[PDB]
Amino acid sequence: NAMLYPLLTKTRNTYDLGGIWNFKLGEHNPNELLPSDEVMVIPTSFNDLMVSKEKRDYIGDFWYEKVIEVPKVSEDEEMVLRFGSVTHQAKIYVDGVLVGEHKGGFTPFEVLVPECKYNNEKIKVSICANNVLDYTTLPVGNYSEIIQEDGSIKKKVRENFDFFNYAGVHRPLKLMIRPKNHIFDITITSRLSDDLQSADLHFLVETNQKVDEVRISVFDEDNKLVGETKDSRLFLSDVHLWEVLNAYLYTARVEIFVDNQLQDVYEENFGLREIEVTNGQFLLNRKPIYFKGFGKHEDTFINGRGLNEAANLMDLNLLKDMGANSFRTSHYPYSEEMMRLADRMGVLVIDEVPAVGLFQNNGTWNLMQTKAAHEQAIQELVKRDKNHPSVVMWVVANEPASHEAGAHDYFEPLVKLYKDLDPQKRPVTLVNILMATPDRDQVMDLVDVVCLNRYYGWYVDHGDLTNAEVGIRKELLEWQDKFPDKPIIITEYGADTLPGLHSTWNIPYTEEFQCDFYEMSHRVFDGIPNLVGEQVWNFADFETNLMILRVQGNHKGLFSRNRQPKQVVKEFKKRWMTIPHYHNKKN
Amino acid sequence: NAMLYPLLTKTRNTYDLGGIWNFKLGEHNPNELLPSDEVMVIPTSFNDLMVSKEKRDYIGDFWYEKVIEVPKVSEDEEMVLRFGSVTHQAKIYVDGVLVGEHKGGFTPFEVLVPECKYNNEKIKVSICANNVLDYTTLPVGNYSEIIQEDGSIKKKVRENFDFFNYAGVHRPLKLMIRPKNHIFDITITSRLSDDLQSADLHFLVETNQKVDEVRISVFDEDNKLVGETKDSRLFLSDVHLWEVLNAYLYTARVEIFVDNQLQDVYEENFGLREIEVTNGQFLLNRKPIYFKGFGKHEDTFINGRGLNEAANLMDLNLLKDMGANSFRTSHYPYSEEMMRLADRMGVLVIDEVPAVGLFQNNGTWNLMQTKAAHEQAIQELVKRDKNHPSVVMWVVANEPASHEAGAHDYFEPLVKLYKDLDPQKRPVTLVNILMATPDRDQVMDLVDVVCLNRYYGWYVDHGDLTNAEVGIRKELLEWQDKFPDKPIIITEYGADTLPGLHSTWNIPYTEEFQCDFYEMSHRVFDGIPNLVGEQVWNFADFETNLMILRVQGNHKGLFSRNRQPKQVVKEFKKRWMTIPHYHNKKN
Ligand SMILES: [Mg+2]
Ligand SMILES: [Mg+2]
Ligand SMILES: [Mg+2]
Ligand SMILES: [Mg+2]
Repeated sequence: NAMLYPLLTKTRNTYDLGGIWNFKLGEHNPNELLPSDEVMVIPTSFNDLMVSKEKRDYIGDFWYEKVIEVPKVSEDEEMVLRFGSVTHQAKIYVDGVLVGEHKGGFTPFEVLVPECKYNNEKIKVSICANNVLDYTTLPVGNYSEIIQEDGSIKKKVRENFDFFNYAGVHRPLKLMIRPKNHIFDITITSRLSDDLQSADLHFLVETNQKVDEVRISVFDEDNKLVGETKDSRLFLSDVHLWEVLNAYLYTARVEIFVDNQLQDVYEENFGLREIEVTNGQFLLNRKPIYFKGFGKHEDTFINGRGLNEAANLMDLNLLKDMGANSFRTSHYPYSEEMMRLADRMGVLVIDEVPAVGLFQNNGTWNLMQTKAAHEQAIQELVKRDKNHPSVVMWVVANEPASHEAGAHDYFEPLVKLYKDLDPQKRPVTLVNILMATPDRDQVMDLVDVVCLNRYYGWYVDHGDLTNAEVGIRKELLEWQDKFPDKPIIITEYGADTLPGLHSTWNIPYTEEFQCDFYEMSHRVFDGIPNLVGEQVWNFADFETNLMILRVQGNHKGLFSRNRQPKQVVKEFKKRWMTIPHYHNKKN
Repeated sequence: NAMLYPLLTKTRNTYDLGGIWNFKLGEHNPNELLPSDEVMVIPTSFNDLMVSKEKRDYIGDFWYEKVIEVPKVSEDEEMVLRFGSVTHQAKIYVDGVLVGEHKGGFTPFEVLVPECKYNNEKIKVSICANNVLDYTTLPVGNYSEIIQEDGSIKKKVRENFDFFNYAGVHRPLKLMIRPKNHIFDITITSRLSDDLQSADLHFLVETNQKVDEVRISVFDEDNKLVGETKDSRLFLSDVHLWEVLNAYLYTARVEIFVDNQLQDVYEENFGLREIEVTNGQFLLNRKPIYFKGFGKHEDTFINGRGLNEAANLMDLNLLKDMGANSFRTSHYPYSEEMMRLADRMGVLVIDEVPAVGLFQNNGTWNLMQTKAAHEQAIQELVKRDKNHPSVVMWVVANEPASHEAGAHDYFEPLVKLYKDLDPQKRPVTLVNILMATPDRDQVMDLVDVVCLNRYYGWYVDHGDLTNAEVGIRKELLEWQDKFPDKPIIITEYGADTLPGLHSTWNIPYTEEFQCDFYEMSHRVFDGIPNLVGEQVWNFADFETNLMILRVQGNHKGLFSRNRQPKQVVKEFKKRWMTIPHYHNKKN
């Protein structure tokens, strides 16, 4: 119900509630006043702000509480609390009274403030956040409890994924004043003409009550009116297409009227671009695209998984400079701010739900109770991002046990849910793990694009690039042979590389070996006609939990965690600026 | 044989053949002249001198060759080539003729030059070294051959041990002119008086032919005569004991006479000190000793496993400064130069054969064909090092599969061999692996001292010092209970630590965690009465092969490979200078 990005309009007052909140790790009664003994920032992960390991490793309920002054609310208006996200679970309280809940730490949700408080001077907002992950949540965790022999139970979450379980309120919290009779949702679809000069637009505006008129004004990038409609349909000539690294955005100003007066107004951006997957190719605007980019992470020093718009722009500027053109929201939906940035900069985005960890240590599909959370995640993501021209593909899961029995039955309705909910019917994919090699895999028949995470030379044939090349070329041909019409994209491939580590003997973990690894990989990729994309793992080093294979987090980044480059960055820029975005390898 | 250290005496002309030799990786006919296209230094490992990975990873025969001018050799003299070691196997050639052979890369051997060449102007010495390791060699390797489909055989050695397979001529090669009738061995033993003020010296001088008189002169550290005998036995008064970090060495000048004229002369050093293991204690000069020190490696940059006397003295000076008192020759006998240095500096040495890798990647003892090499290793080591007062204990194996069936039958005669060969009958031990818990192990009953390699907090309970502390304390108490009168020494304990890695959250691989790991370890150790020693792994970072657990070699060193300290070095110096060398924890 809150998939529309929060705006300041003539009918919508949007206030930011970010800043210092009273904080507590542990139990709390929302009817009681949380003291200011401990405080916390919104938005940010709380973890790296804790000095001790004990508090940084906390699992369970943790509270945010602050008294907010009530703004003027008219009779025909309603006041809601719009969360960008709360990680992972949340129960929201107003004056000690439960007013909303949400499960899933990477999707936005709104909560209605009771009308009986609109004339009060202040309201106390309490946020009960929860970072527990188990077999019912996305992402998947291994939950356990141990008795401290002190009388209390201590919770632990052994992650089923390769990234640190950062938690907290990671995205902006807004106090929204909006009309009771308001615009609920906007869907924008287009059919491009045969000459790509015209477009048949369709605006599906959802309301909660009914209005006499639904007016839509369309403006270009010069803020010039180019179209008007009251019947949810509009034809437009002299269109400017949204292009890769050359974006063009229109704005649809939607106005609803009752008795000839404005009830609510909203502005939704959109881009004109065509997507089609056919004949082992990914077509953008009817031209073959070669994906060049990164698997990423919402990860930065200090803030952790918290929003940092400066980081987004810095990352995307580096992406553009290297000659790259895309990235994947691994392994969870990123902030709306990032998606809007990608729209504005013309960066292709592979959108992904938090479906990572669907893998036992078998009998995975008798153990995974994630169906409910998986369906909601797909519902929320599509509803939130369906209008983004940057979003070009959906991901049902990252490295699930797609070789075990019951896998095909699990994913078929989920792939279908993507196809049913997305009005653009964009391609959906499943990110494949090495254990699910062509013969054993039983799910890749459901998707439109084959996405592979392969580490020949790092995990398999470690430090053995000679035999790694034989292995990767062998399997890529197997995939291409099993699905002759499906395009292939490498979504993950890389090697842990610590800055400063050097050698003349192609030694793993050194900067030179990272260069050698990618050079070999690309030699193989360029020989596969159906391979239409390469996305490295990762853009930058990121935090993980404690595992012997992890040398203080993950170091497969091309850049360090401070966005400083490694040796391999210079090499990628040469390759990526040589290969055009529109690149046909069928010739 | 070649047990005696090469000396320059009036009867023995010893020349060093170190320098630049003509070199070749591959096949060679010793009847032919090796060109100077490739050269190599003696002594050093050849590996890190190769720029390419291909030549560095070479396995098989590799040749050293040089034309050497023959010096004056009289009628009663012979000329031999004395190799400190050749790693791992060697065939020696003089003018293309096979003249000597040795197996085992860490023990000395001599080879006779044919008498028919003593009046030649020059001789051509060819060394056919070989670095192949398998199930018949010490250390144990996993050998395999793969055809490159070019018609050639590519050999590969997969090491069964955690250190790089450095190879070459690592130790000085001497050209020795000695009398045909010479002293080939000298054994020095002593019985200390009850007041430790006197000593009964016994000498066993071995010659290859008959001699009329064996005269032995003993000189103190002031080079003053304190005794002389023709009966190979001598009583000494006002003796000065060899002490920990306070060494006193006597010199035995041994002269053999034939027909009233000097036949040969040699000088052998020795120290007066007593060793006894009893009641869960290690007694040196009848006082309880607490071992503080390191497991080491013959490893430096550039030289690899090659001898560096400067490195030996630098390391031993650091050892002394930190308050340490001992080290272990893991996992192979070190250079004679190191042993003699330890004698001079009063450093305790745990002497060790290359019996590492006796563990199948169960049924280890149905696959290990190492019996012959193991017997030779023990024979060579004892014969070479028995006169060193620094040597206080022998190691029969490092981390073998001592929990599997057949282990006891394998080690029982090998432990016996140490006792039979060593005239001092020093304690022998077995370095135990973590898989062989007190219940599973079936070999520790044979040894005098229990040596344990434990990594609670690193390998088991990784980054969980809380649960690690419980685990290590639990097992240590089990060992103490199973063997109530056997002393316990921790011979390996540490955590990989890369210089520059930092955190406030006790993160593995950081310098802080290394401190935390050792702090926890010591808290446990101090509560175990039978634990009489702690030797960390490792003294310094060292090179290993390629595998995902190795971040460019092993980083468990207290010092970096360049001998620069890590954060923990300061903490160890505090502890080791508080705990005396003579420290009784029975009280
Ligand atoms: Mg910020
Ligand atoms: Mg690969
Ligand atoms: Mg331990
Ligand atoms: Mg103590």
